[PDB]
Amino acid sequence: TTLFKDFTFEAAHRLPHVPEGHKCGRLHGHSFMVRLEITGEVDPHTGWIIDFAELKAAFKPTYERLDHHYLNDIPGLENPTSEVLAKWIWDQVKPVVPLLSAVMVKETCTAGCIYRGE
Amino acid sequence: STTLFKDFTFEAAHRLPHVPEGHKCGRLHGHSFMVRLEITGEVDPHTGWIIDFAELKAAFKPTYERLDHHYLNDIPGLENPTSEVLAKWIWDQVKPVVPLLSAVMVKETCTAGCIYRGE
Amino acid sequence: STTLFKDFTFEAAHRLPHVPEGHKCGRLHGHSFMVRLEITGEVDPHTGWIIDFAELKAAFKPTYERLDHHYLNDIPGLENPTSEVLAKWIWDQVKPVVPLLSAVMVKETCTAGCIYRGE
Amino acid sequence: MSTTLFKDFTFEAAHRLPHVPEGHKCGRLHGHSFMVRLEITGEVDPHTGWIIDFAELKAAFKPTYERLDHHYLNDIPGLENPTSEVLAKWIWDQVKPVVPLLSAVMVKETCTAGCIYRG
Amino acid sequence: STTLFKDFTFEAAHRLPHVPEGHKCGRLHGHSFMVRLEITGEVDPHTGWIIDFAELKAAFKPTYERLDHHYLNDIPGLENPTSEVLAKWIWDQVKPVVPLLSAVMVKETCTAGCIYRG
Amino acid sequence: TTLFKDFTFEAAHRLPHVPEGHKCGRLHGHSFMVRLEITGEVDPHTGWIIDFAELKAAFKPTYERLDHHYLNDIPGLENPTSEVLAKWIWDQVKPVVPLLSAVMVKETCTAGCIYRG
Ligand SMILES: [Zn+2]
Ligand SMILES: [Zn+2]
Ligand SMILES: [Zn+2]
Ligand SMILES: [Zn+2]
Ligand SMILES: [Zn+2]
Ligand SMILES: [Zn+2]
Repeated sequence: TTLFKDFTFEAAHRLPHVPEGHKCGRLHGHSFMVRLEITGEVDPHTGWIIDFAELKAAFKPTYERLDHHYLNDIPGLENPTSEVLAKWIWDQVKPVVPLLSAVMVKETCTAGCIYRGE
Repeated sequence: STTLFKDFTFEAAHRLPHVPEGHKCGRLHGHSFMVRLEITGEVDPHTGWIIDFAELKAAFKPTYERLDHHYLNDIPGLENPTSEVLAKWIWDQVKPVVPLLSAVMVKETCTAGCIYRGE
Repeated sequence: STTLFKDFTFEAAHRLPHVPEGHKCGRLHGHSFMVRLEITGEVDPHTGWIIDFAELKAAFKPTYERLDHHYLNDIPGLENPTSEVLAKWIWDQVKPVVPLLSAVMVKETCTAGCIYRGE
Repeated sequence: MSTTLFKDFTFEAAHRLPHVPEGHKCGRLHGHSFMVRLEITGEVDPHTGWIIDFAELKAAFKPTYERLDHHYLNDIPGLENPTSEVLAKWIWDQVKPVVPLLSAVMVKETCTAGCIYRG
Repeated sequence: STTLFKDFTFEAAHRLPHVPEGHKCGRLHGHSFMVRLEITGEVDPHTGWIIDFAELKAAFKPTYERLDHHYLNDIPGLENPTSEVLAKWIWDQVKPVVPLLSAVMVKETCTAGCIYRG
Repeated sequence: TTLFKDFTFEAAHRLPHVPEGHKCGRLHGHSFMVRLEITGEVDPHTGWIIDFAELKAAFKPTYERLDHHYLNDIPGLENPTSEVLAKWIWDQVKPVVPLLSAVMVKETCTAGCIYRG
């Protein structure tokens, strides 16, 4: 059994290692989506792995740093690609949500990335 | 491998009986639930599919109609109708009539869900 | 003219008391209700908006909390909690605090809803 | 008239709001996947069966689209206060001269928040 | 006023016969069409609605079944099956059976549609 | 680490081997969605597995054959089910994008197929 919860955040970023003309090298932004996936045993009394409210509360500090912010200013996100961001979120969240099994980030509606700790 | 999926939505009430005193989910409420039935297997050389979606619909229909426009807590097995219990419950009803079923996902909201895989 | 809109979703149970005896909507059930609040007015040349989304949210919050994770039929005025009655009821609750309110949309499902404009 | 055609475009951009109080999160540098709906109202041509060709709407909007997409809005003349409202009006002022039948511009900063400008 | 609406999707093929040679829309293709029917009228104080969605569905069903899993150009009146032509045709089929019909919207794609008010 | 990109195309098709009168046997169409998934090592400098634009560029010829077309006329798609289409897309794209790890095709909003080689 796997549980997941989606969050949207509104942020700016730019990619520093792309060619001079490359549109993503310009200052821009996205309505980012991030899905946190957790895997574990469901408790027979509560009937869940954990409460969505506790997941929200555990993610909030990391969420607050991402939302309505410029990502490049955050340590670790100097090259804030989808891939880099997905792993960065794992690194922030995994220590406080041990059951975390994947982080998906969507940069746009049609484009995204899934990281699992590999 | 090849996997096929079909999504269904149903409109239902429920309440969580085993949450702390104030918890909002402990009150009588409801959701537009989404369920995805995932099936895995060999695709037939002639039909070009694993199963006919109409077979899947027909097999799921009795379970679907018990869930849709209903109060889930009245259904035996769903006395604690969390997304996790519900996904397993749907698996337990559907697996016997859809042997190739490989997962059941339920979403209570647009942003929150559960996947169950028979383990 | 310029119109601003903001969507909220709430998770609630309801049942319709005045449908024929077998009607599925007469059963206790629920929805992920979406409400859109429309605001029509002059754009302030300093702020560059008609109203801050954050202020609209703050103004709506009390009404939102009465609806979300609740059973609608127990709320005074929502004894017949159709989309149309709900849209008017929301208007009546919100208009005093949001005088520029120009419409309330309520969607019960992804494919079904109504719009009230104050008449 | 009777018939209104519309076409949606999405662009990825940064902005910040200069005239919000110090704390306000929209005053910080951020961004959105902006959506813009262009609405055209006019007589449907008996021969083509349309009001306008979407290809011509694309080409007429392209120069304005390219200025918005993957850009920082505040650097664009006229968008020093790049609210939804200001943006929708600004788009209207750029596009209306090249698309005379333009009847409305909608911009959504998020999937739940936007506005409509009608001239 | 109060306006009610209901959305349906149908899966159909079409092609546009009066576009220049080579135009992609002149080729045989298809869409997941979406049609919204809007109804405007007084809310009945007993039912608390303008009409039952079931009455609307049943009124539209015959037209829906002509459109769904069909090739539109073979339908009389849809020889030039643009969004605009299709919306008006639907209106012309449905208005006699749904007198309170106030608008028909058709979307060919997620990003493109039209609204007809006869 | 897995990267994905979605594309939509507007196409007609019909299923030739379904029973008499079956709706899917009639000429019809869909707004098809296709998701290309690629799995691989992220480069330490670029910070990606590949540029979305190279993937877009690699799929374009195949995309061009699918979009605003009748699928049955394309060799390999004479029985254009979701399952057949997903495998066909994989066979076109895999040789050009060797890190490709899955292809999902959604025929409708609520129905689709995932193929993994
Ligand atoms: Zn970007
Ligand atoms: Zn619930
Ligand atoms: Zn209901
Ligand atoms: Zn903003
Ligand atoms: Zn078309
Ligand atoms: Zn089909």
